[PDB]
Amino acid sequence: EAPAAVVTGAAKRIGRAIAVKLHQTGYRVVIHYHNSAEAAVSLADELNKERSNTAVVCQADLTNSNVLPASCEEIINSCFRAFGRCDVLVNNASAFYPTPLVGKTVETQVAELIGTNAIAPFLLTMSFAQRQSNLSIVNLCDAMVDQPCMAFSLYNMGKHALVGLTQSAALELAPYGIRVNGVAPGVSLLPVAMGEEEKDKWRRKVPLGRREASAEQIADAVIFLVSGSAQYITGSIIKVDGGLSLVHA
Amino acid sequence: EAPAAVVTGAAKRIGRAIAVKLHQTGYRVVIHYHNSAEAAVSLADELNKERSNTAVVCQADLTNSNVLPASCEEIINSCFRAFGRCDVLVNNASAFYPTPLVGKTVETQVAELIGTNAIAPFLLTMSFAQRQKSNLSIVNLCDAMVDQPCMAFSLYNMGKHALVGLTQSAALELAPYGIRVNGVAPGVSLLPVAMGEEEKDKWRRKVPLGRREASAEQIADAVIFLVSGSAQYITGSIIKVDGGLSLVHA
Amino acid sequence: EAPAAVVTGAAKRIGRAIAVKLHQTGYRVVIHYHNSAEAAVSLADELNKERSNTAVVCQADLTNSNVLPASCEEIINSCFRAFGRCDVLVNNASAFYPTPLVKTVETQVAELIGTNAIAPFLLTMSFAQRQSNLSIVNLCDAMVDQPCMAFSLYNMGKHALVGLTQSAALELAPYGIRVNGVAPGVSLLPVAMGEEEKDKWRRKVPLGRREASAEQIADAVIFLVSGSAQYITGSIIKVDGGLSLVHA
Amino acid sequence: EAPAAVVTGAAKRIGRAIAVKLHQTGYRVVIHYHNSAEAAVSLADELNKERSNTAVVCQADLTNSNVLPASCEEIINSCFRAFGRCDVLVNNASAFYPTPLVQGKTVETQVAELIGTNAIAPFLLTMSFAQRQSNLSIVNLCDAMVDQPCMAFSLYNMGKHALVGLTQSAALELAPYGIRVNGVAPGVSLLPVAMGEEEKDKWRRKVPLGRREASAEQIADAVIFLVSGSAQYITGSIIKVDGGLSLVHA
Ligand SMILES: NC(=O)C1=CN([C@@H]2O[C@H](COP(=O)(O)OP(=O)(O)OC[C@H]3O[C@@H](n4cnc5c(N)ncnc54)[C@H](OP(=O)(O)O)[C@@H]3O)[C@@H](O)[C@H]2O)C=CC1
Ligand SMILES: NC(=O)C1=CN([C@@H]2O[C@H](COP(=O)(O)OP(=O)(O)OC[C@H]3O[C@@H](n4cnc5c(N)ncnc54)[C@H](OP(=O)(O)O)[C@@H]3O)[C@@H](O)[C@H]2O)C=CC1
Ligand SMILES: NC(=O)C1=CN([C@@H]2O[C@H](COP(=O)(O)OP(=O)(O)OC[C@H]3O[C@@H](n4cnc5c(N)ncnc54)[C@H](OP(=O)(O)O)[C@@H]3O)[C@@H](O)[C@H]2O)C=CC1
Ligand SMILES: NC(=O)C1=CN([C@@H]2O[C@H](COP(=O)(O)OP(=O)(O)OC[C@H]3O[C@@H](n4cnc5c(N)ncnc54)[C@H](OP(=O)(O)O)[C@@H]3O)[C@@H](O)[C@H]2O)C=CC1
Ligand SMILES: COc1ccc2c(c1)N1C(=NC(N)=NC1(C)C)N2
Ligand SMILES: COc1ccc2c(c1)N1C(=NC(N)=NC1(C)C)N2
Ligand SMILES: COc1ccc2c(c1)N1C(=NC(N)=NC1(C)C)N2
Repeated sequence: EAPAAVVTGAAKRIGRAIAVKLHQTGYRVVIHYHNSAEAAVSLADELNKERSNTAVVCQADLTNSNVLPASCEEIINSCFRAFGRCDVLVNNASAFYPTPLVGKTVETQVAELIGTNAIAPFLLTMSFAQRQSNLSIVNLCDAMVDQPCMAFSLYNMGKHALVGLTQSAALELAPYGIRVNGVAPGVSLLPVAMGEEEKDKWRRKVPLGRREASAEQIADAVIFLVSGSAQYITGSIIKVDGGLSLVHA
Repeated sequence: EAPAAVVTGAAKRIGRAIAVKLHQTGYRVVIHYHNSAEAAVSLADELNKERSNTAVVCQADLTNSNVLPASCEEIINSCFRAFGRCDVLVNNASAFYPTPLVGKTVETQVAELIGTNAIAPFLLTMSFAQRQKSNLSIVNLCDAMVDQPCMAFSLYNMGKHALVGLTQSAALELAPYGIRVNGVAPGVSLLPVAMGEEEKDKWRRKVPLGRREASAEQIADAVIFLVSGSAQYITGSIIKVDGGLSLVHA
Repeated sequence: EAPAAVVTGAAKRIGRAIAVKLHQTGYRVVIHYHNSAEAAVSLADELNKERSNTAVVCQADLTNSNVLPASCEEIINSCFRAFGRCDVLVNNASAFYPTPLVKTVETQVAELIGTNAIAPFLLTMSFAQRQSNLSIVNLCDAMVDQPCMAFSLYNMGKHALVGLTQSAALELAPYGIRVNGVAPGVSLLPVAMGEEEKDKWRRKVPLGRREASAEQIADAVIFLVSGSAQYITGSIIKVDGGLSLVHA
Repeated sequence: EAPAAVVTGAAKRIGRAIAVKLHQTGYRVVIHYHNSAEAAVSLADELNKERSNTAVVCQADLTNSNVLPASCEEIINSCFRAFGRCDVLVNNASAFYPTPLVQGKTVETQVAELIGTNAIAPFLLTMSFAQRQSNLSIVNLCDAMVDQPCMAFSLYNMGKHALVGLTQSAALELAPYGIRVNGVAPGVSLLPVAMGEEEKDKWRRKVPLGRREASAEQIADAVIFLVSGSAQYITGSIIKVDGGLSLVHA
């Protein structure tokens, strides 16, 4: 049988490109989504049209709460229900917005930003490992976490925690043959709600080509990490940032 | 008048040594505690014998919940109510125990390890900065071994990495207000008193510099430096106080 | 027609695996050697038999000296001469031995800083000067921050190479030249070291209690040079099976 | 008696500030210099006038060459000759200039000066200080911006990265001897004498904490901390003193 992968937040943008690319490599895919039901189901349709019965969707809020462990278990369970196995987990879903230190409550900001970026990854990792060829997890990190955006403390804390998870799970799961690695974009597909001038400000900072990464360029590093060419790599985070993190103020 | 500092988890061990050294330096202190009321009050009584009206206690759970923000606001408020100002915040309180990937529920483990080590620090930092109305700083107790973690301590390790991110993010964001934000990262310091000496020795033997753990006071010394006038240009820095432990390969 | 790569210290071990894998991916290659002529020629023969006139050999000492500049120019030149282009430079060659704080010291600097850092820097200069998917790959070390006792100079050289990786990535990005690193933990162990000492290292590795093969190291090199890494520069990929995550 | 320190490149700027602060703390000092003979002697004159027979000068080129080991040995010997002991080594001297990759001095000279002053001389001086052997320590002057370097400064960047490696490797290997090895990493401190005010202000405006460069004294304060008994458990640590500069994205 073909191996199977879960990609969180896979209806759009980078998560979609990862799902597409995994599928093109031979994987059956679980397309996790939160709000993007139309685009989720649309992507599965496209993949299934190419090879029947190779894509399912699975809906879940990855906000932190007392029921997040059950939702994460359910995402993994979905892969086993549809495909009888789960070889690859891609932790891609992410909330991203400012939380200044000085209309959501602070408790909601914490639950969303830390839940999606860190807690849900951890719980999905636990469920993935409990339910267990070439098994591996890839976490979508952030190349700029040590030169953060102003007023993004909770997002930055989340992505730092995700680095911690990447290392800790790599150490602990290596005895089970499960590798755990990260891919750290710099600027890739820029937000929908961002203006053109602000987009171009960011592009101009990238040494390699003065432009953002394509979604596909990020996916390429994910593909490498899950491949048979990365069988001795665990606990590594690959920056895919065109040099951006090298540039001083 | 005299500056004031809040120290979380200050009843015992490292937090205690930090509160004492701040007080000896001339600070009035809030001693935050969770369970150790008797130790907290004993310390407050000792410090107040040294100088009257210079130390208060403040009880709070720092586990993540819907009431954590209000708790953190109250902790900061307690310093203002007692001393009329809050110059220094030391994020010291920390939960620490294994959370294997493969008798608390997992959601409890999350709330306690991420709440104490990361979220409560964030919410304390927010309340600290919001309430500012000379030499303001925050010091976060980090962990020098976070890139070489103990097996099965993922949630602990996640919380302490998050604390690094908070240190950096808040240093950048609070710099325009003149508030510095730094960390101190112990390697092996005070081990649990009930841990067998033969187990304590396994750790001590790994430390290059003197084959011994840091005392609480040695950790406090770095905190004192960071809050001092000798560190007025330092922000976003994390000082390892680890006797070279983090340099030793497997 | 086909792209061309220089690999330093390519006659044996990791550099040979890198050369072969590059060849099999369809590069023409320059096999650089210092002492290992026989091995270099043997490799070139094996490759040429596969695809005619696609591998050449190049001698140079990479010890630092007043002639290192010219040596490095020569290595790059020989690629332009054999193949009319030079698409990839792999800085693999390297010296390794203890230099206790408590060979003259200056020979040790020239070997340990020269081969590990200064020659990569001079080769990088000649590579860029003489300029598609152009990239440079430097062989770093995953254990730089938890170093072996009494290996100061070696560790200095490998830290310098990290610095070169970053600095050259920034400076050459304008020319579309990518600059990246691959950092082995324990791979092929030194021929010299005890078999008992070897197993002591194997046992520390989380992923499989074993060293990386040379080919696993090359696999990462191949990724970085490929079209699949066209946005990657200034990145160092550890290939260490988790070794650097293990505490004392 | 009083302890003694060697400070390299101590005639002016940050190195003088370190030698001055060490002297005020009660150290005897060797003022190493290369070209700045007048300024070095002037400083030793000031310090001797404060306390007689507490300061000497010592000339040496720290460019790499076959005699650099002897020059480094002689620097350390000068301290023992003058004061009968050597307790602290501060590796401060540094060459700094562009070395573009795509393109005065021959490249071989650039390598000698930039790698020699920033890394090889620190290594040889460390070797001599340890071999020649309380509170012994070495403090290396590093650079907070080594991971976000200036364009066209490969060789300088290489040398400062090697100096981090030295700090770590030496801390590990010398810990059994009770010698601590740490670093201080400025971001922008005293700007070059040659830089125009306009360009200086461009750098100043990037610093979060105050939009100004560090004073030489602020850099010295962190050095003083690392050598002090307040840092007795610290080895292998590099303290950034950069007002948050390294946290600022492009
Ligand atoms: N794009 C870039 O430049 C950079 C991206 N990255 C990282 O790469 C990854 C992919 O980036 P990108 O595609 O831009 O990400 P997006 O910002 O587009 O978010 C990805 C998906 O996350 C899902 N998500 C958000 N909140 C929740 C929630 N509460 N519960 C469940 N799912 C949720 C959304 O699902 P739905 O739409 O179904 O609601 C969304 O489509 C992320 O981890 C990001 O942090 C890092 C650095 C730079
Ligand atoms: N000791 C060491 O070797 C090392 C320590 N560190 C860090 O240094 C700091 C101090 O270390 P140490 O003194 O050993 O810490 P402890 O493990 O002794 O914990 C300090 C205090 O944290 C408080 N705390 C625990 N859980 C909670 C909670 N849910 N709510 C509120 N407070 C809570 C406790 O207060 P109470 O007693 O009142 O309940 C406790 O006394 C910590 O941040 C730790 O992670 C880092 C690396 C190593
Ligand atoms: N193997 C491992 O476990 C690890 C490897 N690495 C790095 O990986 C790379 C490859 O490692 P490995 O294959 O073990 O390396 P080796 O130690 O086998 O050296 C590789 C080649 O370097 C060449 N070389 C040595 N000194 C000189 C010199 N003065 N002038 C010119 N060439 C010279 C030699 O070529 P010749 O034979 O022609 O004389 C030699 O075959 C190195 O950069 C190394 O530091 C890093 C960490 C661990
Ligand atoms: N100032 C800043 O903004 C920053 C400084 N730093 C580091 O802090 C330290 C102090 O900086 P700063 O005071 O500006 O340093 P300077 O640039 O002023 O140089 C210090 C001394 O280095 C000596 N020196 C230079 N070349 C040689 C050589 N070949 N042999 C021997 N000595 C030599 C010179 O001594 P002489 O005059 O006697 O010839 C000079 O006075 C340095 O290590 C530097 O790299 C790091 C980042 C920023
Ligand atoms: C300012 O450019 C960035 C910079 C960093 C980014 C980022 C965008 N993203 C990040 N995560 C998520 N989830 N979405 C977006 C908003 C696209 N990280
Ligand atoms: C195994 O020795 C360590 C190693 C790391 C430690 C640690 C103890 N501690 C940590 N945090 C907290 N809160 N308490 C204790 C148990 C003292 N980190
Ligand atoms: C441009 O600001 C910097 C930034 C980094 C600097 C630096 C100056 N210096 C450095 N080293 C030496 N030796 N002198 C000077 C030129 C003052 N590092």
